[PDB]
Amino acid sequence: TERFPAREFQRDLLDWFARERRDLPWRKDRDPYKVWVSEVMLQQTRVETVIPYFEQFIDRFPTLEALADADEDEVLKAWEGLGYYSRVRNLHAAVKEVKTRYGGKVPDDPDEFSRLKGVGPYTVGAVLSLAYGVPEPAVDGSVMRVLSRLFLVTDDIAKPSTRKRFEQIVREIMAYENPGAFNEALIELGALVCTPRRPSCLLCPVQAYCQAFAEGVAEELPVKMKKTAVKQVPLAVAVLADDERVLIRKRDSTGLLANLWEFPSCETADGKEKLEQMVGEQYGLQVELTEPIVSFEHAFSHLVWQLTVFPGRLVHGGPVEEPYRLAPEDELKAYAFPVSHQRVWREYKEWA
DNA sequence: AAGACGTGGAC
DNA sequence: GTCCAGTCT
Ligand code: SF4
Ligand SMILES: [Ca+2]
Repeated sequence: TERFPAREFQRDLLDWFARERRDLPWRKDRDPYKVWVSEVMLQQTRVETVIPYFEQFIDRFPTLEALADADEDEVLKAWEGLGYYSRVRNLHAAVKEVKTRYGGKVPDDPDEFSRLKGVGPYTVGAVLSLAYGVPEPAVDGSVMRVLSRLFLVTDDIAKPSTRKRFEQIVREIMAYENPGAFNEALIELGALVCTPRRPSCLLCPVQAYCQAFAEGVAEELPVKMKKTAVKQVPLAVAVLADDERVLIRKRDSTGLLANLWEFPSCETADGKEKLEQMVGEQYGLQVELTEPIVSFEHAFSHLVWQLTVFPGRLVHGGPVEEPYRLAPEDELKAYAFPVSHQRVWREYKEWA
């Protein structure tokens, strides 16, 4: 970027930003903890989705120390529905490490902050630039689009060599007087103006510096790979009631939807049979199912569940063995369920 | 490294 | 219906 009028670019970008910057809950102050939380929540999740989750989370866990001391169950429930749930296990671990190793002070050194679980190259830039003024780039998906257009970067943005290129662009053009403002403005541009399709280039404060605008190829950029097809996964789910409460179980601490509660379920096309062999395997449990009541798909980034719900009734001769639990209906909202199984419940509840 | 890892705003 | 808003190791 040797012929790039960085100072004029910065002026124009940061004058636009002060006029148009959205009033968002995590912009109300620059507390390193609250900034960090918002930036974890914001990973692969849109601002408007995050807003109510951030507000509730901080009401519940208002300080790094208050989060570090909380039970893992209450932390997970606070994330219920947001997706990519290891973010919150990682953040939880990271705040405990900050509390013990760093005295409850978020490290302002990039290497030390990035060593915390959950903190990748985007989060280290976003948190340190915003809370501490550190001039680290905060290159997210939208920034990569903006910079690919401004500087006509025609390389696949998934490559490390492209990422290094974007990081180098940002270091050359950044306003070291206000790196947090500069980083937020590039993101904000990508969100309200330089959008994936039909960018509002005529409304764009940096149109004069944009090579893709000049050559007329904004919409061919950035260069990404088409997403491959994802495995579809037949999943039989059983909603069982003893009417004396409903049978649920907690998932594994590892892997998909770890530590979330679910209705008993089995992968397969004889769902009625496969589920009966499973539930009976448990201690003192006897079950008989009903005809299915609904079938629906639930998508993940890497696979797609094809859920088939089966209602049924239970008969326990005593305690229900871990990992299983009996829960009165009234008490289900207390547990953390994936969205797929939240739907399972709503479909079974209206089915009556 | 590749692939695992959730969900829905915005259109 | 399709895109796309990051980190693990
Ligand atoms: S002129 Fe258009 S393509 Fe270039 S930065 Fe602005 S909105 Fe994006
Ligand atoms: Ca890191």
